Amino acid sequence: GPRARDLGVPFEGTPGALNAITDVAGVEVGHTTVISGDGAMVIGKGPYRTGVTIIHPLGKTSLDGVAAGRAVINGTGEWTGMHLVDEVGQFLGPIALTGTGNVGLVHQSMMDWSVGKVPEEALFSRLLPVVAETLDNRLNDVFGHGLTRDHVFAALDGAKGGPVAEGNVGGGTGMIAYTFKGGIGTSSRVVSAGDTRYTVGVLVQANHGDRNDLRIAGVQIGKEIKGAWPEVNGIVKNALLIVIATDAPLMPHQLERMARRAALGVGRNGSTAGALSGEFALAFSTSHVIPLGGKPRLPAIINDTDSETMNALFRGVVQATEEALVNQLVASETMTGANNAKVYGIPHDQLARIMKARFP
Amino acid sequence: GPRARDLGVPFEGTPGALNAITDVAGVEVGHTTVISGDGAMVIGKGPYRTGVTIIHPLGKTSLDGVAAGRAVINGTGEWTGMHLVDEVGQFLGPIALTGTGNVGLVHQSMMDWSVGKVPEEALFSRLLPVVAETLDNRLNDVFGHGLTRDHVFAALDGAKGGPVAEGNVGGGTGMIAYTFKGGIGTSSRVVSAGDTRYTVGVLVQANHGDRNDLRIAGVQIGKEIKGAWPEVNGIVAAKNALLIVIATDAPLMPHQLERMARRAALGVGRNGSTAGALSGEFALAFSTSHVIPLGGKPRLPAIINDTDSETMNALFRGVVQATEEALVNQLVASETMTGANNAKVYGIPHDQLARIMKARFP
Amino acid sequence: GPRARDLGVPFEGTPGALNAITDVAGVEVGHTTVISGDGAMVIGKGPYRTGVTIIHPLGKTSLDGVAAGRAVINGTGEWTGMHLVDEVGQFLGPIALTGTGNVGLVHQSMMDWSVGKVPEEALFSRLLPVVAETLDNRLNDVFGHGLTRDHVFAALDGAKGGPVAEGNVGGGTGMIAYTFKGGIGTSSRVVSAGDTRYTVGVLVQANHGDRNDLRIAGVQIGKEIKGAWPEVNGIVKNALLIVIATDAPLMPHQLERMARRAALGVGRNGSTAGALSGEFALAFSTSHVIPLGGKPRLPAIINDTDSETMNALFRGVVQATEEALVNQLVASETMTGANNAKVYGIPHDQLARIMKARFP
Amino acid sequence: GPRARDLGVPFEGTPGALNAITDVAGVEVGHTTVISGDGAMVIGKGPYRTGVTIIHPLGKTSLDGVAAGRAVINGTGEWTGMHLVDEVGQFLGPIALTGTGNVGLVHQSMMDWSVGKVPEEALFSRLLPVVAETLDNRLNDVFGHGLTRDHVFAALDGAKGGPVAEGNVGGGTGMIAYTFKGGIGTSSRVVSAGDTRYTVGVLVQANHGDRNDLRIAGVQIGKEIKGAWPEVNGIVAAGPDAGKPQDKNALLIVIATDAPLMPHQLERMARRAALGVGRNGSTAGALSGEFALAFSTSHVIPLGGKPRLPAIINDTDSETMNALFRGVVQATEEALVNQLVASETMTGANNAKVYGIPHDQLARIMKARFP
Repeated sequence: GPRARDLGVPFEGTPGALNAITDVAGVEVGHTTVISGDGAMVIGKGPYRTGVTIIHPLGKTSLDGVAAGRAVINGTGEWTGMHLVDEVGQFLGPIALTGTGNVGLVHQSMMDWSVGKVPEEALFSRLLPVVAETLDNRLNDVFGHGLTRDHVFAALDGAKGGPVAEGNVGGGTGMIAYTFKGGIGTSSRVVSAGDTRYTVGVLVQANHGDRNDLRIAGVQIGKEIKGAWPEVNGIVKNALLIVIATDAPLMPHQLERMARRAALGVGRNGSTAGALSGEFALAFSTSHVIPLGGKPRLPAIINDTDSETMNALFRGVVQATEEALVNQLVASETMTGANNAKVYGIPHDQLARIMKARFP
Repeated sequence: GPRARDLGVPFEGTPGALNAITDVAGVEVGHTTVISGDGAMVIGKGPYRTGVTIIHPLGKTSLDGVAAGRAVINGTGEWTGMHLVDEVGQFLGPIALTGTGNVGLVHQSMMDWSVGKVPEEALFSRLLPVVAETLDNRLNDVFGHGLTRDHVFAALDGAKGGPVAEGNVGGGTGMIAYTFKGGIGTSSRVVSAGDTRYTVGVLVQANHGDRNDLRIAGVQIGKEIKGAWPEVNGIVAAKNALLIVIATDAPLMPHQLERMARRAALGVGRNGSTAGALSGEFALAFSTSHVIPLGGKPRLPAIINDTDSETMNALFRGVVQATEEALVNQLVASETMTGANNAKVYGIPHDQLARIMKARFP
Repeated sequence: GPRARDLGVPFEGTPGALNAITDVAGVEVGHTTVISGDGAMVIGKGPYRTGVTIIHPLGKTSLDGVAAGRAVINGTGEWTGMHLVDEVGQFLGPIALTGTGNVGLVHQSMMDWSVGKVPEEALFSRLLPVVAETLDNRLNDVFGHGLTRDHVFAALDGAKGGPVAEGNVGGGTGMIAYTFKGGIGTSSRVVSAGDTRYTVGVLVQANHGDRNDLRIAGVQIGKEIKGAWPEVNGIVKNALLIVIATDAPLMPHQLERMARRAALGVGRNGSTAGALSGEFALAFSTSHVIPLGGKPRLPAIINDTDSETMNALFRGVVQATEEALVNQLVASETMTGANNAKVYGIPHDQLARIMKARFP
Repeated sequence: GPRARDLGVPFEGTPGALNAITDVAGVEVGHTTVISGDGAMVIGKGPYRTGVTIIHPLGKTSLDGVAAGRAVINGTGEWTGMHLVDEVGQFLGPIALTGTGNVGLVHQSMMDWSVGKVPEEALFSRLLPVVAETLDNRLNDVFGHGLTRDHVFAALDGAKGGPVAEGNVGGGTGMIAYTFKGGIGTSSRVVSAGDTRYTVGVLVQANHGDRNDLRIAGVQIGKEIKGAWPEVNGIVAAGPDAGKPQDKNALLIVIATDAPLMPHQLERMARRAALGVGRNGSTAGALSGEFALAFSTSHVIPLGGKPRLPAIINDTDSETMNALFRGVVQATEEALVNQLVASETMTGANNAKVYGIPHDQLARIMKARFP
């Protein structure tokens, strides 16, 4: 299936080989996608359109922390482990992105997983799991306990590097973005900072925005698309989570700066951060790592005022965020869920047509 | 039993009638205390010394929000719902204080609790439960699922106004503070705010500090207390946190409540601790008069100027004093406990405490 | 003179009558523009291309505070009085926007201005002047004391409602934005919340961005424009200050939210916030006013979860910011300054031709 | 003159040799103290009781930045260069502490000083002077231009290592703390983490707090001290107006350490200052601008070069961090008391008189409490 560039959408910058967050070496991504039931929703009975996406910054067997920093665009949502990130500039264990109704279950499941996977002496370090959410309330039985501990273990255990599945998968399964089908998107940039190449990888769980605000490559596209409006039975709280990985050896305060750039990439695509739209970004470094109870490893150190290096990284965040958002839309297929609510994937043919008209 | 004042510990300011957070009208507190098993710990089998404490800002039947603001002393811990507080200056639903291992269970149970009670069209507002933790790792089987959904429902449904149980109860059950038994403490102040009085109520879940730093009424007391050192199976032995909840009936805006929360640190400072590297120390303040009807117009009965020192300083002083006293009240309320692996932590000795206070304050 | 709309640039939303920050009733703006000297720069002798811009939130005679909140995109710059805003949610007195070298002079001049102007009993309230800066280092003798107390007094006293002069004036005099001439820009939006209308006014002092990132109405325009690159002798640190005024009766924490929306408007126009780019936003309400030592006046109260109202206001900030930035570019004319550095105003004829091609 | 310890005030921890911020090697401190005029205040004519205190983190000739992080207890006040610190975790140039009325003058004067001392090609780095204030409004003609550029230059140029003058000097000259004479105080702690020793030095400009809240060594001492209330024209300030605690207070805390800390770790250091302040009883008034800035002298960033981080500390290394944190709390606590002891009775503008906390009484109280 084509991704955004393939359909003729131009973006600046050079992607990594996978054009995904896994272009940052050692990052692993796993999804569990829960799709079951059809028709009228009854709380506790589905239909279910939900899941969880796991990102292991250093791979699933790592006990070490990664340097990290975050930013908030609009904080009407949940992302656990963030007080820790703010305070000590690192987090341990994986990042879970899921649906709002699943947060508690995923949080406890991550602890349980640690008990069976992590040495008991290290369990102490597994007590502040990182779990974030967007709300799949149109397509999913949010309160209905559709996600199980086993689903979470499967995502934790199944995570891998290499190409990342996008669209209606994992935490993104039941999401809606720009009034089209929401979901998971990812992109990366390889940036040149003088004599060194660094990678910036971004994965988004997109559940935000309005059709009439959407811009793709600067084109206000909602009015240009014909049909594809959501339906109920056949008749015609937002959020966005942004995860940024880099192999640049950044300190925590520098990673906050990286996270703060995501908003500019979001800005490019037209949304204005709704009052109840939980829009968050978290950035981590895979080269600035903190062995559990050990000496932090900082291979090289970058000056914040080194604009050559920092600007290349910041530009990478903005570009990869912009593209990750479009990649999501293009990856996400039309879906009918709870109460026969139907949300369309942004139509490829119309998008390709629009890009040709605008960028011969 | 005696609280700190009853042992002759002096504090400044005028407490409310209950000297508890429930002196703020309409606030309800519930505990579920889970104490079971003895001897060697096996994960999933206890012993359990844990629980959950529930605070309903406007009572358990309220669907409305309260204006709120928070502060971090040291952020190595979890407190959910706080991004919401930072952003829109309010939170819906109860505050849950619990042990670290219980956070996810309590979070999901709070959502479940709303289901069937709250109108389906209002369920959306129940999706960001406020849950905070400290770690009961020495006395409790943290990962062992000792806390059940039913325990959480019981605290949510059982909460009430009036006197608040302190000590080894609810979320404070298995906690350790200043190397003595930790737990729940509470206090209040009625403050004279210019031409009006307001109540500031504070509840703490204390799992922080070192005996050698502890000051009570300014007295460095660790060295004055004889014995009472923690034991491992009856032999003297060779991650902390502190949660502070501030309620006030002052009609404060969210940014003003952040200021209130930031005062908690000064009260903590009076008692001598220095906020350890891994010590998750947080404060959350809410107003019970600045309320936000679900999907309606905020109700702000009166408005206060941040530069009104007469009014703000009285409230700020209230936070400091009530925090300071709530911490000492916790110590006094918490009794010696033996828990997992026969780990034993002593309640600060009342007889010794009284003797010291009498000696220092004739 | 033509503004961006007059050149055929499309924008969304409805501007107020003046399409300026002064569409918010009672707000006054004054500029002092200091242009003297030519040729080689010698510190203390010019040439000078600098100035100061004053914004009186409630007019120059007011001793009252306005509810306020700020946001930081990238904090490598100065903006005084902001600790006060963060703490008590208000500031007293005018906003001054100026060149980096003038901050201290402007700061003390604002205090001086209050002396005699303000009853001695109220002088306490004048001790935390709000002064912000961008760096006019290429066109101006920054350290050369080109701005005088008299210049500052003139701006304070000469400030007025009505049309706001844009371009190479006041604090924007010697600025450079997107590798074109920088300066002052302004725009406004009248926003609808049910039946209630509010105005959101924005004024920018723009000294940020690269030509190759610039996007006007989504068009990446730097590559489409021919010539107009900066020169020195005829041979071919940034910042952006955003001031947001609204007559919505917002509380301070809500105004922080408004300020955080500015970054999204900046994002639309393509920049990525350089490592040394001081990019800040300050938002204030002219209806939520705090009489000195009195009761705050809050005529109405808005629920943060009132999407209808808040989103209208948010959309307004984003739109007015986007347009203020383009208005700045269009209003700023080519200038030669210190060391014969020459910076071109973005070419009107080319911009119009490009906009006509893109938006028939 | 005696400092707090010499009056029998006990403190925990081990001070550096100087028990001052200059126990952190290379830190230099300079004061310019402006005291002139007596009697009725006329704006523009004095009397003046003001000044400026300069702290050069790496010495007056350094062009390099220090890693830094800040904390706000109550933000009703000014401290410039702090957006820079929050964003990039360092600041260049000196810290200046002064009276509120002098902020702009000092800010511009520091730039002017740079023009003199700094290579033209490095001037770009001197654009965000760090200037902080407390308000000397009871003893000083705040708006009256008492401070001159020459005063600032003298503090900048005169700054040095070694013993740091405390009390009514530099920025502290006209200040009032706990209803006694305010001013400059300093202390340090040498802390142990394994075989590693670090120094934490603290300097404060104190203009905060009320006598009724003051605790020294945990003793609530305001009621134990007899007399020494502030006076105006020869009588004790009393009545529904003149008899209430001062507002428009402030406290500036500067923390230096030679521990190689990253900026976010220095923010944590700065947040510890509040606990030290708390020990001494104050509750941060609504208009009390109370701020802390912490910097490292070992984690330095040469201008345009690579940051130098000679060692690295894990935030979760409780042994190391807790020693440093405890160091900040203790040094802050002691600096505040050292300030009170160093500041002598002063009469200033409008014949306002503020007493230094009485040494004889303090010593007697301490001797009774700690026999």
